[PDB]
Amino acid sequence: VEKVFFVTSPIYYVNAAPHIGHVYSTLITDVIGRYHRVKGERVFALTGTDEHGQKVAEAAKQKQVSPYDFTTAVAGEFKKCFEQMDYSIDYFIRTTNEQHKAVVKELWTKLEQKGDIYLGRYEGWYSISDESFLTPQNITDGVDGNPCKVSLESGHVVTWVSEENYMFRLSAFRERLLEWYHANPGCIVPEFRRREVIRAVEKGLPDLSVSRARATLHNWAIPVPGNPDHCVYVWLDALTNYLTGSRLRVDESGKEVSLVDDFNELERFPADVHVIGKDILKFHAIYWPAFLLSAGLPLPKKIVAHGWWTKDRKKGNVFDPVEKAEEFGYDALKYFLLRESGFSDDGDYSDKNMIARLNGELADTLGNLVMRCTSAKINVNGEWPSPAAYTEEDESLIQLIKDLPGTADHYYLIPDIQKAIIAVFDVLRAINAYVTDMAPWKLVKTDPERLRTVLYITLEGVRVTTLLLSPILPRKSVVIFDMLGVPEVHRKGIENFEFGAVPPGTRLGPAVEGEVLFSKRSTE
Ligand code: MET
Repeated sequence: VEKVFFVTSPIYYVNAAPHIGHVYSTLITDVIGRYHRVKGERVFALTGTDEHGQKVAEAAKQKQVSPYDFTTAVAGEFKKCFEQMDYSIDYFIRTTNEQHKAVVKELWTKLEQKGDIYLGRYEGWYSISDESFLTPQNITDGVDGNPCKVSLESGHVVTWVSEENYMFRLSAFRERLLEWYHANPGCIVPEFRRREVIRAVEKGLPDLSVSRARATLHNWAIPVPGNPDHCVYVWLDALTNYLTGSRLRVDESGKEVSLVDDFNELERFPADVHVIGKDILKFHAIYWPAFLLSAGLPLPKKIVAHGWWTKDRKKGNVFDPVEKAEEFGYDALKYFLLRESGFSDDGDYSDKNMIARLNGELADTLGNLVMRCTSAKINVNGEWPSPAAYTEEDESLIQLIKDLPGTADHYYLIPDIQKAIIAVFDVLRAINAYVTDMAPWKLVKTDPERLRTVLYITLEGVRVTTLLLSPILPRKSVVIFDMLGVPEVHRKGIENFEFGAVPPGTRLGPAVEGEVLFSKRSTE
């Protein structure tokens, strides 16, 4: 059924400035979003900041500033960061928003009315930096430089907690979560993280503390309805951002104008894809579903958990994203982060490797190809020629180009953006090979009729590969299409995934004396 494609990033704690990693998480959200928009679908990509809680309040206290002023200042830093990265996110949500607060209270009330929240105690370990309850099996010894306990997850300092808290009956949802994981084998990606979650829930689930004593949080939280002494767990608050996002009417400015009663009215909920980091799996794959199940809400379709940490600066080389983007280009940096990093994440992010892939792939494979097929030397009429008869070699390359969109489509749907990039560049490599074999520079004179067929296939290969690379290189793809002189209408739509969609006779865009699409960086 047609609904709005809803893709989300996590909302980041605002205890410290934005850094790489927030950027990576949001980039993944932005690319998935962008790709569905080139497919012609309706999209709503969501991002933002997690502003309540003990972690954030104690960061604000440690800088001698009011939480109100602090959450706002850092929230601003994130927005500026994401503006300057040239994303295309539809809305930036803050948990301090008053409509957000309303949704949390509605969601809470439903959980309670369902008979799934009881007054209890939590006596156990807690990681303030992760806002995470941990069992004794998940802690160990470590340093402050004093002897203390630390979380096995993150290595952050853990503390004992003994509070009367409101408890959520998570243990009641073990069997339904297990049905869900199995009946929908694609709900968690990558597959090995799906197996991790299933093992965790198979071992058993305790109930979860969903409130905290107000003293503990420095009164920087959403109050529990019907009990001002308590505050809603920062994570239940935080996870509710997705439901709140799905219910906000937003204007062209990006300001929210209205909170609708029923999520169905905007056709966004539930999320089609939640992009998260490996460090926040349990909240999304265990807790969030259980809350949704309790309240009677539809579950998300997919949670993709990438190989990075969502939130530790220390981690993995020192790497400012805006500084790099000015050093290497924004599109190029995004390409590199997406190409280099898989799910297990064994990535080499050195300037050596960054230069290798820029020079090698972007310049020599893609850049090269675009200049060859638009050169006054080769393309003397500066147009899309009409092709003659196709040789078997021609047809071998045409087939690859024809098959590319189906293959790239599947990868983006996984989603595995790395694999989709590899698939497109595999075709780009083939096109270069074809072009070397055919030596069109010689054909201009030898055989003009042959050059037409070869030039046409090259142009159409370059077009289609660029369409599929457009969620990754949004600014450069526009330049490419301008050089090829592709009409705007043909720059999106599944219709334009088809080989031959730009007709012969189309005129190439005008050249400039100085322009180069990707400039090779100093050899070091
Ligand atoms: C609902 S996603 C919340 C993520 C968490 N606040 C973090 O920054 O890691």
